[PDB]
Amino acid sequence: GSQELKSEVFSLLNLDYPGLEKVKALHQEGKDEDAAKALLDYYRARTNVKTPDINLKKITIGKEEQQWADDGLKHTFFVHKGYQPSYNYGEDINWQYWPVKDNELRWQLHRHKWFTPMGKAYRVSGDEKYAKEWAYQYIDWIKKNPLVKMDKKEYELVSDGKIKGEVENVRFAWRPLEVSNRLQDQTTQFQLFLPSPSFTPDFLTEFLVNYHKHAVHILANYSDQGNHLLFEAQRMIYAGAFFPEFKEAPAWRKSGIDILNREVNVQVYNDGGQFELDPHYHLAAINIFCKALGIADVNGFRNEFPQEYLDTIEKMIMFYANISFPDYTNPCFSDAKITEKKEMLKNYRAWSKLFPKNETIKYLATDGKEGALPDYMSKGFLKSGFFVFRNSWGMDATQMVVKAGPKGFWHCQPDNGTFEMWFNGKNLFPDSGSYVYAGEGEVMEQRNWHRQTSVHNTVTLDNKNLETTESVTKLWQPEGNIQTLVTENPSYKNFKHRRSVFFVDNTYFVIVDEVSGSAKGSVNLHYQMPKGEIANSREDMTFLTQFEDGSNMKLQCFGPEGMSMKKEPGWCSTAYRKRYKRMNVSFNVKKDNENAVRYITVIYPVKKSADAPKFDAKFKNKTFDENGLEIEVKVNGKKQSLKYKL
Ligand SMILES: [Mg+2]
Repeated sequence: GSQELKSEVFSLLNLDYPGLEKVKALHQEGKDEDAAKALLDYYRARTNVKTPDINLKKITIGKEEQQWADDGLKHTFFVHKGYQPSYNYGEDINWQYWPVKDNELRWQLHRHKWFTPMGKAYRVSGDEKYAKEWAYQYIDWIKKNPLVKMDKKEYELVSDGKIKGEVENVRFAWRPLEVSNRLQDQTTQFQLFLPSPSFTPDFLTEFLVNYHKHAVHILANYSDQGNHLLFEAQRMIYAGAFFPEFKEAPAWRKSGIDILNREVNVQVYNDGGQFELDPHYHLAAINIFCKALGIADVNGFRNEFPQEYLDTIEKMIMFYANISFPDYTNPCFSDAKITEKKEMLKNYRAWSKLFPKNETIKYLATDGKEGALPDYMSKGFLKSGFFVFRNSWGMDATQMVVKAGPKGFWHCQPDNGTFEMWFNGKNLFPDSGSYVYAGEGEVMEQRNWHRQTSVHNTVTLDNKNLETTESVTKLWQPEGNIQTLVTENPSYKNFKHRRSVFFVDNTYFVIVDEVSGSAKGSVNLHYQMPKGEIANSREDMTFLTQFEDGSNMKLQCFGPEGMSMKKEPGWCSTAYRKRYKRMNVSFNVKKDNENAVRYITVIYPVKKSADAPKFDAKFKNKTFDENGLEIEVKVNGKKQSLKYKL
């Protein structure tokens, strides 16, 4: 009962918009209150606008949100999981209540994390108490947290009371992060509370004036890049698409679009991969861009996005699908945890709705029933630095994903050349994982330990982390019987590590690791074994799988004279704070001169371990050559020569 008729709303509206003819007529007659009521009728009869954040047909609420709404009725407001139980902000709500001088505690109060739970409780229970108290608290927040603009010369000439508590409050109640969050969440609040008798026409005027204020404030205080900027632009598309009746709604959309389309070209390589080289942030970026494309798509603003934006998103999805395993799992490179098949099924459902004409993602969403598969098998991503060998897409495939690209950031680990192998149902070479964030600290030694190069499947010098992560793709052959990847990295000073990976007969792999340069030290070819019972053999340098028949493997390393094996303890992390022990084997060679140190490791996946072949392998050239390589292996006696020219 505190809301007013904010007549200025009619200057914010495009009254020539289809459906507001009665609003325009009544406004031109001076009957602004009847025009407000007519506007409410318009929104209550409008059906061509929606959001993917909520489905009014099936509105549910959990016990957590239920407690948040019921507490919110008592003016007990949930703001922060670190501040439990939630504070009570008084009957006369003091939005400046600050018992612990923590700016997060005060910032996150203006999130209104309990507003939408009150809407959900209102719809599921039908109890008007939630709507009455929500409308009251909404008007209350408007009247107690104004958006004022003053400078030092103006601020010094202030009264002597709540004027400077409000000016000081602007930095807490109107930080662009919470302003954008409210821009998105208040569309949900709008859908939830609109049919209520508390949603009066003049409350609608207050609502639209306040929302417009948020939009124009974000438009003048865009963030300093980071995902804060992506979310701000996305939510400006939310504001422009859910309330297209505003005169500035197109400008709010274009802006957001113009920002997002500008940043996808900054952080996504042309081959599809996102520039963090982390599967988790690739997926998260896909969802951030797809959420904006989504709320613009359902309301008929899909074509306001440039075509290159759509095709870039498509390339990102195809990237994640290519680096993923047939069980929909992702490799644990960088700081990525494992995503299982259910969540990815949901993702492919949404993106499949956004890209209907794309047959491959239509297949991955349908889980096989409908759609089609790509016309290729092994796929290369030479700009991102990810290379996928595969002989199948189904649950019987042999797949290897090799990570060897340019420098990343503080999420990319020094693991250039490492890989993950997935065979017939199980990942046989899992990454060491991330285990903990950053995140300091306890927890710090574990972080730096998992970030080590010596805990991956690559080459180290003195078991030290790589001084340079700048892989160069020398060769990529994805088709035919002999598929091969040649990549090299200047890992240390006077240290050129070249790795060649050969997918042979769509069955087995041969990894040739040639280290050249003037650097002298202990060269360590590391391999991170899976967890379980594994047959050691230090005399012939062999490891043979003793697992349940389904995913077995036999690996043998052929090195120079004097090569030694070291079975060290190591770890594998699949989930946050979750981890298990496995064996970290290192094939070490003392490089005391300038001659190259060369290895030929054969990896043969097999169902029954007793069927694992014995092998032979030898180099053909005298030493390391820059422009070519010839080796020869033997499978149970049958010869097979590998060679290429650069
Ligand atoms: Mg790792």
